[PDB]
Amino acid sequence: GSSGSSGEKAEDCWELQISPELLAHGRQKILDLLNEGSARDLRSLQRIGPKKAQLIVGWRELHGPFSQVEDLERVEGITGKQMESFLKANILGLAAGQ
Repeated sequence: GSSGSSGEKAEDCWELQISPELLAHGRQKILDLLNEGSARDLRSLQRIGPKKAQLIVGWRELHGPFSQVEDLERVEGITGKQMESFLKANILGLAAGQ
Protein backbone atom coordinates (compact mmCIF):
# COMPACT_ATOMS: atom_id res chain seq x y z
CA GLY A 1 0.00 0.00 0.00
CA SER A 2 1.10 3.54 -0.80
CA SER A 3 1.70 5.68 2.29
CA GLY A 4 2.86 9.22 2.98
CA SER A 5 6.39 8.15 3.90
CA SER A 6 9.38 9.90 2.33
CA GLY A 7 10.07 8.01 -0.89
CA GLU A 8 7.14 7.91 -3.30
CA LYS A 9 9.27 5.58 -5.42
CA ALA A 10 7.26 4.20 -8.35
CA GLU A 11 6.73 0.43 -8.22
CA ASP A 12 7.47 -1.34 -11.50
CA CYS A 13 5.55 -4.33 -10.13
CA TRP A 14 2.73 -4.61 -7.60
CA GLU A 15 1.85 -8.31 -7.63
CA LEU A 16 5.27 -8.77 -6.04
CA GLN A 17 4.10 -6.90 -2.94
CA ILE A 18 0.65 -8.48 -2.79
CA SER A 19 0.49 -11.87 -1.07
CA PRO A 20 0.44 -14.99 -3.28
CA GLU A 21 -3.03 -15.94 -2.03
CA LEU A 22 -4.40 -12.44 -2.60
CA LEU A 23 -3.44 -12.50 -6.28
CA ALA A 24 -5.37 -15.71 -6.93
CA HIS A 25 -8.24 -14.68 -4.66
CA GLY A 26 -8.58 -11.33 -6.41
CA ARG A 27 -8.00 -12.24 -10.05
CA GLN A 28 -10.57 -15.02 -9.71
CA LYS A 29 -13.21 -12.61 -8.41
CA ILE A 30 -12.55 -10.33 -11.38
CA LEU A 31 -12.65 -13.24 -13.84
CA ASP A 32 -15.93 -14.78 -12.70
CA LEU A 33 -17.47 -11.30 -12.85
CA LEU A 34 -16.09 -10.85 -16.36
CA ASN A 35 -17.78 -14.11 -17.33
CA GLU A 36 -21.13 -13.97 -15.54
CA GLY A 37 -21.24 -10.19 -15.28
CA SER A 38 -22.35 -8.13 -18.26
CA ALA A 39 -21.07 -4.89 -19.78
CA ARG A 40 -23.09 -2.68 -17.43
CA ASP A 41 -22.10 -4.76 -14.40
CA LEU A 42 -18.45 -4.51 -15.43
CA ARG A 43 -18.70 -0.72 -15.67
CA SER A 44 -19.06 -0.89 -11.88
CA LEU A 45 -15.51 -2.22 -11.54
CA GLN A 46 -12.82 0.38 -10.91
CA ARG A 47 -10.82 1.64 -13.89
CA ILE A 48 -13.59 0.45 -16.21
CA GLY A 49 -15.92 2.26 -18.59
CA PRO A 50 -18.76 1.74 -21.09
CA LYS A 51 -16.22 1.15 -23.85
CA LYS A 52 -13.92 -1.48 -22.35
CA ALA A 53 -16.93 -3.36 -20.98
CA GLN A 54 -18.43 -3.65 -24.46
CA LEU A 55 -14.99 -4.69 -25.70
CA ILE A 56 -14.60 -7.51 -23.18
CA VAL A 57 -18.17 -8.67 -23.79
CA GLY A 58 -18.37 -8.27 -27.55
CA TRP A 59 -15.42 -10.66 -27.59
CA ARG A 60 -16.60 -13.53 -25.39
CA GLU A 61 -19.96 -13.42 -27.17
CA LEU A 62 -18.14 -15.10 -30.06
CA HIS A 63 -14.83 -16.40 -28.72
CA GLY A 64 -16.43 -17.53 -25.47
CA PRO A 65 -15.35 -17.63 -21.80
CA PHE A 66 -11.90 -16.52 -20.66
CA SER A 67 -9.58 -19.18 -19.24
CA GLN A 68 -7.86 -16.40 -17.29
CA VAL A 69 -8.04 -12.65 -16.69
CA GLU A 70 -4.77 -12.28 -18.60
CA ASP A 71 -6.82 -13.11 -21.69
CA LEU A 72 -7.92 -9.47 -21.55
CA GLU A 73 -4.59 -8.53 -23.12
CA ARG A 74 -5.74 -10.32 -26.28
CA VAL A 75 -8.98 -8.34 -26.28
CA GLU A 76 -8.79 -5.42 -28.71
CA GLY A 77 -8.30 -2.01 -27.14
CA ILE A 78 -7.23 -3.66 -23.89
CA THR A 79 -3.52 -4.42 -23.54
CA GLY A 80 -1.53 -6.20 -20.84
CA LYS A 81 -1.06 -2.80 -19.22
CA GLN A 82 -4.60 -1.41 -19.11
CA MET A 83 -5.75 -4.78 -17.80
CA GLU A 84 -2.81 -4.87 -15.39
CA SER A 85 -3.52 -1.47 -13.83
CA PHE A 86 -7.17 -2.46 -13.49
CA LEU A 87 -6.66 -5.84 -11.80
CA LYS A 88 -4.70 -3.94 -9.15
CA ALA A 89 -7.38 -1.35 -8.40
CA ASN A 90 -9.84 -4.07 -7.38
CA ILE A 91 -7.33 -6.63 -6.12
CA LEU A 92 -5.45 -4.17 -3.91
CA GLY A 93 -8.79 -2.50 -3.25
CA LEU A 94 -10.30 -5.68 -1.84
CA ALA A 95 -8.05 -5.44 1.22
CA ALA A 96 -7.78 -1.65 1.33
CA GLY A 97 -11.54 -1.39 1.76
CA GLN A 98 -11.74 -3.93 4.58
